[PDB]
Amino acid sequence: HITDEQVLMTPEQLKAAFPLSLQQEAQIADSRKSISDIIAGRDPRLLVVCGPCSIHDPETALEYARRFKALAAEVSDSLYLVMRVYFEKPGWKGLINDPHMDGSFDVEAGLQIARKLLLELVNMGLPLATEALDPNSPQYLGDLFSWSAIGARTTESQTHREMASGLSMPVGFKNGTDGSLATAINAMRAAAQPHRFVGINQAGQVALLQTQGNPDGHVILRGGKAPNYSPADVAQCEKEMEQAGLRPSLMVDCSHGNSNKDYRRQPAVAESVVAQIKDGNRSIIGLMIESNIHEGTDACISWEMTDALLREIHQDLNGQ
Amino acid sequence: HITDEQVLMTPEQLKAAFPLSLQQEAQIADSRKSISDIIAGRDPRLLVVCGPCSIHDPETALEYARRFKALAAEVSDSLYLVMRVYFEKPGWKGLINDPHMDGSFDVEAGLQIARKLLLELVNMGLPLATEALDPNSPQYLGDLFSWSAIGARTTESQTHREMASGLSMPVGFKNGTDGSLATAINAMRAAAQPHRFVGINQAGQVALLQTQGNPDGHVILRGGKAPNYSPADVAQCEKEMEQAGLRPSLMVDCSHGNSNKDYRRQPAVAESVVAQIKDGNRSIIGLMIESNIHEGTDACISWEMTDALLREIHQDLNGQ
Repeated sequence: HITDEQVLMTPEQLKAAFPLSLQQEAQIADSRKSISDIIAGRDPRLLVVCGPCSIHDPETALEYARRFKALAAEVSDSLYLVMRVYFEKPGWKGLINDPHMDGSFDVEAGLQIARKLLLELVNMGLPLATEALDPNSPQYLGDLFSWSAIGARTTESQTHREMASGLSMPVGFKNGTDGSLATAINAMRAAAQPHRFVGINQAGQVALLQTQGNPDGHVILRGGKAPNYSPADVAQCEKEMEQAGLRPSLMVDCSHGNSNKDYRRQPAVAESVVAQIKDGNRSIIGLMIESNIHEGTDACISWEMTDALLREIHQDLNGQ
Repeated sequence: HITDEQVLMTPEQLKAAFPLSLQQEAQIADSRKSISDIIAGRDPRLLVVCGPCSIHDPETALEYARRFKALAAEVSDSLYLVMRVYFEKPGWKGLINDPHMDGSFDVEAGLQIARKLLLELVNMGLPLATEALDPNSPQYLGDLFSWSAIGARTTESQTHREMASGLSMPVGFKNGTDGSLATAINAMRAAAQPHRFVGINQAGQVALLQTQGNPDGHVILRGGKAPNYSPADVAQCEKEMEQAGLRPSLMVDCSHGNSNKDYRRQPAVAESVVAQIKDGNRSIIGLMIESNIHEGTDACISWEMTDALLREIHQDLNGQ
């Protein structure tokens, strides 16, 4: 049986408690537009989604964000840095479903703390990236992010392509865990179309939502059974995107698939992408980097390696 | 008559005895580029030249540098911290012309001790600032600094505008002791132009030096008979810079002129500058702060006040 039934704080109440200013909303809109122009090929800068493997402390996230902002101010001519703020990953639930780390599962406090942290990060003038797992979480925090990613077992799910068609931000779809590009391509094509699904409204009520569709989409080359960052795999992805009637636009993830979840191989992947760009590649739009304060249960690279790698990429991409 | 005639150690010999590594030279080049981008308006961070009133002990300088580096790592998102290492000021001569404090005037030992200290400071990853009084001293230590200032009775001197056109670092020109902005503006305009003067070569020989000119210039609002940090004085400086065909780019010195050489008024000047930035000021590029370990024959602020003031500026500049 069900014993207690206590209403959760609605997205309206949450956004009223922790509100965006008009300036911050304009900044988020500008960053969304810039990322979408990068994806579309109208902006020469390379998109770089980089950040912690997962966020489980606001103070660690703020220190990483200060270092990240200081670095972005120095590589802003060639690279466009976006910080991924990943709370819940697909034990402990990750600061939103359990902010007290004691199984209490205080979801109201978790939502408030996450929104406060994201508001502080946006106030620093930092575009944010996320990976939507809960289809209803973009109703609570989606107004704070400038870029979203759709996952492996999440891409083929139709609920998530509908939610992606409902999102307001540029969006990258990851290929299949078996390396299937067709799933990502089809999710990208379907997210560009209007959709009608069952979600929640801003009053926290179950509702029927209608979506125009998301025209700002791209593929995330994540690697499956084998890495797919080589020029041959990139050309095959371009071929499949052209056959599907889409403009070749892909982001290479230096993380889990293309490095076998090993930290030492991420800079090599980034350097291969840079070399491909030097040889005239036109489809590679961005990179994805998992990087925490220290090296080392995901294998995220150290901050010293992140600084060195982004400096090398910035220094090598000058001619273009 | 002249009795003895002993050759001084040349810049080549001094740099060979205390050399920069390639990595440290690249670090100095990166910091010079970052400071110049801040001055030009391409970098959003605020330049902050801060440090001891004058250096007369390597150990004190190293302790201050450790604290300054620790603090810079925490305010790096909004502020760019540059440590002024001032040896000789315009009795005792200041550790270069008299490192033994006994009138022996061992200039070789002074140059070597200064270079060793500056090399240790650079090794800590700290950009250094200086004020060139001797026109030939930049030939011995100039490779170690990222920013230079040109002084009051030094600005109108043509030898120093030539030497500034010869410097490799970003440069700030102080207004006249009578508050004259025209002197600083004209020195800045002239230092941007090539020049041919008499100086010394790396072999310590008198030579004719030709200089491309220094395009990284800005005005230092130092205050004259009255302080000139108020929004009205800032607007007047912007007006005189625009009339001279220059982009308005100025640094506000919280020290001698704008505080009447009183330590208690520096944070108030800094807070006025922050308030001006909040009201939409676009010309103010940085601050200058004289701060030693303890309070109190220049009136430099204590390190506790320096920490508090930089933290307040960092916390107030967040929105931008």
